[PDB]
Amino acid sequence: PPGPPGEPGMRGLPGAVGPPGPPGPPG
Amino acid sequence: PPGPPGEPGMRGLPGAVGPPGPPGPPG
Amino acid sequence: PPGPPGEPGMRGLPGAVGPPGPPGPP
Repeated sequence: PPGPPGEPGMRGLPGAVGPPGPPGPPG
Repeated sequence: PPGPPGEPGMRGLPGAVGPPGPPGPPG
Repeated sequence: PPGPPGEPGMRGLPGAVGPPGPPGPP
């Protein structure tokens, strides 16, 4: 008889930090 | 016979929110 | 024998864009 299913895969790597925000409002 | 492949892993965790933007344009 | 491990998940979503900067100078 075939063996049991393999272990579930590894969780993926964490996502990249977001881009910096836009410039602020004018002075 | 080796068993069926394991299930795919979970997608990774989302990235952190990005840093704040630069100061706005001068008056 | 146990089957092969599953494939890894893909990379997580990129983070959201950061907040607006501070108001500009006088």
